[PDB]
Amino acid sequence: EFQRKLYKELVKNYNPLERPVANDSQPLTVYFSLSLLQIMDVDEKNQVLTTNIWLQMSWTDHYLQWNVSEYPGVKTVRFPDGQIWKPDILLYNSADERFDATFHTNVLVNSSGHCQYLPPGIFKSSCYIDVRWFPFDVQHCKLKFGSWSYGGWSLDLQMQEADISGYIPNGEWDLVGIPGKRSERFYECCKEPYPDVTFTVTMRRRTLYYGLNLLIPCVLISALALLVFLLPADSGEKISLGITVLLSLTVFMLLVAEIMPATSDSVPLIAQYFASTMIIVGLSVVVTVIVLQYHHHDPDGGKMPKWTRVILLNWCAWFLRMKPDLAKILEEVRYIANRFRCQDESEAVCSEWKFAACVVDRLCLMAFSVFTIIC
Amino acid sequence: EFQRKLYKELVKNYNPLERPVANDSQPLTVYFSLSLLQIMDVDEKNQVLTTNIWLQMSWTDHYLQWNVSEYPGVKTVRFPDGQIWKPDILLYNSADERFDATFHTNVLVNSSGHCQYLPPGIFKSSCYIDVRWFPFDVQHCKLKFGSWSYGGWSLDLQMQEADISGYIPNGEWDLVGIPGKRSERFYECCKEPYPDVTFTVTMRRRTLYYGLNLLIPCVLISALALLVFLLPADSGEKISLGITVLLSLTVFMLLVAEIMPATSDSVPLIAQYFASTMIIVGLSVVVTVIVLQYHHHDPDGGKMPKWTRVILLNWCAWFLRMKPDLAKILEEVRYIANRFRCQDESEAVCSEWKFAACVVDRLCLMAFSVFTIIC
Amino acid sequence: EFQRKLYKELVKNYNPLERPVANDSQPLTVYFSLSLLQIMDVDEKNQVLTTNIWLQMSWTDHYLQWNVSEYPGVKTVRFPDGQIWKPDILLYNSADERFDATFHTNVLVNSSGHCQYLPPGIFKSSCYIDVRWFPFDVQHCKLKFGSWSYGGWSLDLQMQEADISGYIPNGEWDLVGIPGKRSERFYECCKEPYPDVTFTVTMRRRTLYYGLNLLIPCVLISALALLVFLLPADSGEKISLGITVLLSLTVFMLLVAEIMPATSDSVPLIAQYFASTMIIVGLSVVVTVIVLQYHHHDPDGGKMPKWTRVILLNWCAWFLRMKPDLAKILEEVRYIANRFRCQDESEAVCSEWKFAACVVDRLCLMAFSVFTIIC
Amino acid sequence: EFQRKLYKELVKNYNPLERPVANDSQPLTVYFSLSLLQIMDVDEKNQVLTTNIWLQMSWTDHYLQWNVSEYPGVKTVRFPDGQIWKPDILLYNSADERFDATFHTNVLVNSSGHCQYLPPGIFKSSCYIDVRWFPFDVQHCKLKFGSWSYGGWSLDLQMQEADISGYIPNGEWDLVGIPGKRSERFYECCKEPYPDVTFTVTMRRRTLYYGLNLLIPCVLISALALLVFLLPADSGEKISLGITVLLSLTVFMLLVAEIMPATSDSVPLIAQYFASTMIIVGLSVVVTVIVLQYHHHDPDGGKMPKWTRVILLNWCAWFLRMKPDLAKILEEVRYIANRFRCQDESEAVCSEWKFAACVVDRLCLMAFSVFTIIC
Amino acid sequence: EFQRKLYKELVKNYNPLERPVANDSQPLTVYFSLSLLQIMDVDEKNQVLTTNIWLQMSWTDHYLQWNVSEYPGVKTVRFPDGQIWKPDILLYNSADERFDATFHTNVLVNSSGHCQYLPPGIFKSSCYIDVRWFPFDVQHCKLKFGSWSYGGWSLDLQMQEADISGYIPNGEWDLVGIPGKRSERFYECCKEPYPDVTFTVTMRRRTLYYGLNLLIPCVLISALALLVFLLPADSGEKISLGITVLLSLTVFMLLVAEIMPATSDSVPLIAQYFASTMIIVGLSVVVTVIVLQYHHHDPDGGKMPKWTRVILLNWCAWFLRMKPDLAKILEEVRYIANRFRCQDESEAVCSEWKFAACVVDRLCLMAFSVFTIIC
Ligand SMILES: CCCCCCCC/C=C\CCCCCCCC(=O)O[C@@H](COC(=O)CCCCCCCCCCCCCCC)COP(=O)([O-])OCC[N+](C)(C)C
Ligand SMILES: CCCCCCCC/C=C\CCCCCCCC(=O)O[C@@H](COC(=O)CCCCCCCCCCCCCCC)COP(=O)([O-])OCC[N+](C)(C)C
Ligand SMILES: CCCCCCCC/C=C\CCCCCCCC(=O)O[C@@H](COC(=O)CCCCCCCCCCCCCCC)COP(=O)([O-])OCC[N+](C)(C)C
Ligand SMILES: Clc1ccc([C@H]2C[C@@H]3CC[C@H]2N3)cn1
Repeated sequence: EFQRKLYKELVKNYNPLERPVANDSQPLTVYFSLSLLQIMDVDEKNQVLTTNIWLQMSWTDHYLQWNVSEYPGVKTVRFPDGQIWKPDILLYNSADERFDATFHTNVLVNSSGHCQYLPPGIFKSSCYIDVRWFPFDVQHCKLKFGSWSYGGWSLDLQMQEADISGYIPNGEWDLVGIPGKRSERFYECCKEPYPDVTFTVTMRRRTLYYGLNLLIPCVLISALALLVFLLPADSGEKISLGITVLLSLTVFMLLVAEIMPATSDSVPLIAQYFASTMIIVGLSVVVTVIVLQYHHHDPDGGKMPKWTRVILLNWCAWFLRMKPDLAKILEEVRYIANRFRCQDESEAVCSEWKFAACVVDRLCLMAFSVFTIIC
Repeated sequence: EFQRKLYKELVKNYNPLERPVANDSQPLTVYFSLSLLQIMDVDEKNQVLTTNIWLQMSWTDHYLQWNVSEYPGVKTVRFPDGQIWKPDILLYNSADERFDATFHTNVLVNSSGHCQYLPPGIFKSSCYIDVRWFPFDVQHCKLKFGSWSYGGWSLDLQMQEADISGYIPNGEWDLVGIPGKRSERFYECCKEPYPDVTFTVTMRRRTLYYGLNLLIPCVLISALALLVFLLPADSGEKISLGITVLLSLTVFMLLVAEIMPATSDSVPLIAQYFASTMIIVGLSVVVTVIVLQYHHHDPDGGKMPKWTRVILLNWCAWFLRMKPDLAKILEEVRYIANRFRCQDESEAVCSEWKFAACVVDRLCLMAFSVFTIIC
Repeated sequence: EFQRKLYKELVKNYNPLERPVANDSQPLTVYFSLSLLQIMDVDEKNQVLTTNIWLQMSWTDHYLQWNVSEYPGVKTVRFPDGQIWKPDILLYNSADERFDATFHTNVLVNSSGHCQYLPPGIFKSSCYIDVRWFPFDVQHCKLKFGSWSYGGWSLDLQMQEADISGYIPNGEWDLVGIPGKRSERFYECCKEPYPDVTFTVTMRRRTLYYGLNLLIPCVLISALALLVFLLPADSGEKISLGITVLLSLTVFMLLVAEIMPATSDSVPLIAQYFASTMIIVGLSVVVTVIVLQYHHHDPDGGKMPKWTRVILLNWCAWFLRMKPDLAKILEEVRYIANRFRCQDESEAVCSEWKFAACVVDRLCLMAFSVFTIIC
Repeated sequence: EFQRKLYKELVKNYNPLERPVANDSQPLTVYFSLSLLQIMDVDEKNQVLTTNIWLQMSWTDHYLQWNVSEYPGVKTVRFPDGQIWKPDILLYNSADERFDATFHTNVLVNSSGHCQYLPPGIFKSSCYIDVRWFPFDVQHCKLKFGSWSYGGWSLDLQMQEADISGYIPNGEWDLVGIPGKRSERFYECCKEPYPDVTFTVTMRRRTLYYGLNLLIPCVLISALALLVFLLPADSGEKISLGITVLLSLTVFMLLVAEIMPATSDSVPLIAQYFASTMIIVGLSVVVTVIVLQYHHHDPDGGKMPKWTRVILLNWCAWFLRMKPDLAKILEEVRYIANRFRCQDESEAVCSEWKFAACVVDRLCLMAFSVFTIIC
Repeated sequence: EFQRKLYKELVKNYNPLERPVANDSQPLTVYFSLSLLQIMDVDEKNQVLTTNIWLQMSWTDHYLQWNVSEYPGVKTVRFPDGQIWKPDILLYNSADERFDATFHTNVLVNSSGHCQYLPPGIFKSSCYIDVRWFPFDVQHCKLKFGSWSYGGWSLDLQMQEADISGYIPNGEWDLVGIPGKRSERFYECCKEPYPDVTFTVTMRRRTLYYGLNLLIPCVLISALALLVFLLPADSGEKISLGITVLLSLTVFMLLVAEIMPATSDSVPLIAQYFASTMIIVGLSVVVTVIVLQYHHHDPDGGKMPKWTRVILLNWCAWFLRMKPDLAKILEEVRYIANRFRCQDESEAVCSEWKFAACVVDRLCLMAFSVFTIIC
């Protein structure tokens, strides 16, 4: 009875076009805040933050006022989109194909004219995502809100601290905080300044999954590439091991090409580890080729340079703690004996080249080890 | 004739803004339930439950009442969106880009004013999906509904048991149950409390497909990695087998990277099996390198430590139940004979190193076997 | 002139809320059919059938009647959405995020009041897709239509045979038929029953592409895995061949993981062939390891069990149709001669182990062959 | 002043429901054409053509006429959706989830009543895409337009040649032409016939990218598979080369599985080349196994069939232009000498088997070469 | 008070259909510019530029004028969509499924009637993307705006320089500039010309990420393929190395198939490097097969052509700075001695073929090196 009467009286001559101030020369104060409910998604490749947010807007409407003695029990009223003046506050840096993602709900007005408006929405905002320090990276995503067509002379936007009481923690992003800052800006469009409120959502990535999926595979690849230096050359498998470890690395590069977020803005420090490991694997293949040249050296070819015969077989080697008819028959047997004694000599020469390969092989083992550590 | 007359009389002075109570100071009771029809999708990566649901809302409208003797045959009427007051009940934890997924249908009103409203819809809700015990995991997805702008003083939400009579079983998720609980909450926005009804959909994953696609490949990989310990060293293929099994493991890691749902919140126990198998494969490659060092040992290098000559060739070995001119011609032949007798000695020394490799090879076979069992 | 006059007269006092019957106590008959134009997509993973359909609804409207002598030439009229009463017939088992996919068109009404309404639309419906017999699988997808808010007492839904004259054959699904069945159901919501019409679209998959992309690769993999039993052991490549065939199998498992539709409801019989082939490949690798143990057996180790010396070298082998100073010099030469005669003996022992490997190798060839056939 | 007056006079009693003809018994002529601006996408897998098109509709409206002496300067007027009668022309074979993709713009009307209406839109149409001759394939995609609810007695659709002056060439599809044909069809719905205009867009694929990404890899794979026949058997790598070439082929099959469009309707002739190359690779692996059996033949096993000793070592070989105490000491030395003379004989027998392998190896080289050519 | 009065007076007799000019014969000038805020995405495969833009339109409305002495404090007013005449300026080359992506906001009008309208929007435009010089490629994407239904006689479009003060730099595309050009075009539709304003957005790709992900892998592949020429032939692994490097190349071709943008219009010069590297790898495999034929040559087969014995062993080799009873016993020993002396001769012949392989091996090393440089 009284709710009906009030609803009929309130709209008499009301104009949703009119900014509802008593004095036209004065600006209308609008308090703007928001409630952060959940960080739905952080799109690194598209540079888009998705959030579930309840916007909070409050203003006084001069015309929507009533004495609650003449309408007993009617302490508030509600108006849908289009029947009440509302601030046209938009998210400036929206990434939504519709640009305005707010779901339009009721404005709640009490008897002194105070208008409350809390539209929810899944908001997409354009956020510059810096993955230089990925996975230990902190992102500052700005949410810039402001009246689109009401400037500072007409709509005095004011900020209130963002609400996080209802926040639901994300399983990948730790909410550091959501500070806000009201600014008064000028635009080439207009001589009048347009205030805005910007909420910076500071997020801290929880790195566990990434440290478990991206870093241990590099240690296992590097380790399996460094086992080539322990594999004997007689096996005939050093190249198989090293080249197959590199093929596995390439497959893991496909995986990394998917798991790791790339935005092309910088060079994630983490990727200097992927590079260190690809270079250690390729250089262990190059050094396995050098060791194989040493091991398979031709005994009838060149002679081992005295230079290397002392650099490796002596110095490095020590540092590694490594160590008539009767006469006709005589000529026939002597040939055989000397043939034997000559292949034996060639086998000894071969044994030094085979030994040098072992020494070079272990030196590379230790050298490659320390290099991994520092990197 | 009477349907027309009733439809004309009912809207006379009706106001869809008015909460349709007789006494304004009193709250309006709204019974809220839902019918679960189908669980369409459980998005683990986006943390979104998709369901086909029929919402059920019922209230009494004081103005929509008629005597069915003055309108014979007209026992009910129907009103579309915008011509009747309706509760503004939303899904709070919506993940829909539109936020309100309900398809708006007719409100059915009978002659005493009872309003029934069963809007259908494909509802997306944000659900925390815990895959710690995947594939034997149970998910509790909350559906929180409540009036957006009507608080507890105006709209007394009441719950009724959810309907599952029409449910269609999912081929991947067993519906344990959908209990509900009405709560009365406070929000920083407002001093008035806002009741809500929350339906918790408890689902139990049917693990067959996952146990068939993800677990047997790990047993086949582990088994093929443990066949390296039975492959003879003379073959010259132990490294080829082990390293290729690891390459196949990496490809299977791509597959697992797709089939398995990862949400980065925890560490699926199942993944401790993927880790156990990758470690068994890498350690069988390391132990194959050690066996190859033993087998390919240089007979003219070091001597087999008595320590190991007893630890392996004796103890482990037993535990495994393993086992003038004429004189010038004489000198020539003696050299040849002694050369033979010296290579033979070196061949025997080599045979112990080749034997030790076999013993170490089988010990690793049994050791690796028991390790798999416990893990 | 007459079209204008008729359009003005027809809407005078018309109410799109009124079910357009003359007697209010009687139900309104609505004939419902559809024209199937094209089966756009069969989503096995999401369990969604997409179709292009023209719905067909016909009823009589008591008020939309005119004498075509007073409006010469005006034999029909057309009304858009919102200006005429229309049945609210929805697809119950919709999978569309909007839930109602019908494109709203004109209702065509002739002079006796007969209303025709053929809205087109791209309809998504939830269909249980059973791939047990994939690719020779037949799917029965239900399309359940019914009035949402008009029960059997108000709207007497009646069915007419579906139209397929305009159907455009799909390149992957053969339309067996689209039978319909009108049912009268009860729901927990309501004591009144709600009739519905359900069209079951029966589809038969055209299996060519699948038989060409999924089955021949398994025959080629199995064949290349069985060529290991013909490869000699001296080559030193049996393991390379078998393990690389298994790696190729894993890559083909990625392909199958994409081409093959999996819905987790059952276990496609076809997949018992994928399992048979993976098991034949892994068991040919295990049997190649056994053959290699036989071939590389140590002549100074154990002795070939008489048991196997008769089981293989005799029985299986036959079944396969397989087959002073002078004296000092004497001692020196005798040693050499006996050394030769002793390695020769050891070479013969080795030749039986090498022979046994060949016999086991071919037995496995034939055994593995018959196993493939039956599977 | 005059524009305002005309706009007020024109809508007086206007009815957007009225087909705007002077005589009601007569049909209204509507000229229909379109401007093709760009072929946006040809979806082979979903069988959907996407185009940017400007529809062109023209008709005369009897009521929208004015004398341009009483409204000086006002030579045309414009009306938005809903304030003027418009033809309800739809794309019958739409693949758009909304079914009507036209963006609704102004109708331009001049002083004699001629209505022009050029709505733009991104149109999705269902097109049967035949990839039998891919990449040299020509597609005929139909665009069927017609009035949905106005039959031939009410709306006389007429065609005009499609406009391509503004067309922007596609980088993948050459526009052969867009002929049109007006048809008068009957439907089971209705006894009245419904005319339609169908524009067939004929496209010719520009095959460069496909010939560069899909065909050369098959020539390189086939060539690398045929280098196995030139690799010596002593290398011990023929199987490694052939089986790894097949593994690379499988990876390339993944690539082809993505680049190549498959619609399951036919069997792209191009794919007979993919099959020819997979079969040449598998058969070169089979023939490498046969060559290896020849090369590794056991000298103490069977004897080379005279049959093959003449077929290969002679005929094919020629066609390829290929080619007391003292006595005790005597017995000891004679044994050694005869042992030598016996292994030598066995080495010669081995050399024929090794020679035969070379002859078979080259015959397969030439045979496989000619086979590639014809295929 | 005055805002209300003005809003009531301004709409009295206003007609949003009327182009708001004082003289009807004259055209209305509309200034059109835009503010570029962010280049959201450059879709090379779909040929679509996505941008966040604020359109800027300004015109004078003759009717929306008031004296600001009779409405003190009211210096501007605002009108939403549908209550004021607005230019119907569309993006001609839109790629949006809705075709008009502009979010409709208020028109701001001051007291002399000047209308300002700055609708924001996420605009999709069809842009021809030329990747011939990728990654050092510059794209010119046109944005063609114009009145759809107002020709040059009614709406005199005029251009103003685009605004970039608010631009936010993209992490992948450097904004060179956004020049504009107003054109007056004719269309087959209409005899009247339709002016348009086209803004060409010139972008310069920042190539770092691409040079790091696509080019270094080709240098590492080419280098690992050229290490086969340093690997000794005795290792028995040249083919394993080369063929596995090619397999890794194929995997990298999958990666390139994803990272690299292909539009099929041209042939990216960069891809001539991918071709150079695939050809160097395949030709090093072919030359490794030739070297293996040389190394494994049969000493009892043909003789080394004098031609090659001088071309390689001399010329190239030098350029590379590379280098009774008693008598019966005599016959027995002589045989053995001569057998030895004959295998030795055959070993020397083999050593020249093994030497020639080394010379050919290094020549190919240097030849392949210079070829890489030039390419
Ligand atoms: C730490 C190593 C370098 C690392 C950095 C990479 C640098 C380049 C890589 C490897 C370089 C390795 C050194 C060269 C090989 C040694 C050959 C030699 O000693 O003599 C040979 C010279 O043969 C040549 O011409 C060698 C120089 C050509 C190298 C070209 C690089 C190709 C690999 C690219 C791979 C890039 C790496 C991939 C990265 C992921 C022959 O001579 P000799 O017969 O031995 O001499 C005795 C003869 N005498 C008795 C008659 C006197
Ligand atoms: C052109 C070839 C066929 C091509 C078409 C494919 C057909 C099938 C493929 C290959 C067949 C190749 C011919 C058989 C091998 C020769 C063996 C032989 O000669 O004798 C052996 C017989 O051993 C057998 O039992 C051979 C028959 C079994 C073949 C089963 C096919 C498995 C491979 C599936 C791969 C499928 C292909 C993959 C396609 C991508 C043993 O006898 P022997 O000791 O040599 O004889 C002398 C002994 N004597 C002195 C006591 C008398
Ligand atoms: C620079 C090389 C070419 C490069 C371009 C590619 C061209 C083609 C590739 C390679 C060609 C390499 C040359 C041929 C091999 C040498 C054989 C030879 O000398 O004699 C053999 C002839 O055997 C033949 O029939 C050889 C010709 C067939 C080649 C077919 C190409 C297959 C590979 C496709 C791969 C494509 C490449 C892949 C590209 C990524 C046998 O004769 P001989 O016993 O040695 O002679 C002495 C006997 N005598 C004593 C009785 C007199
Ligand atoms: Cl007002 C109203 C809405 C929906 C219904 C339900 C009864 C049948 C089954 C679902 C729906 N149609 C009943 N009444």
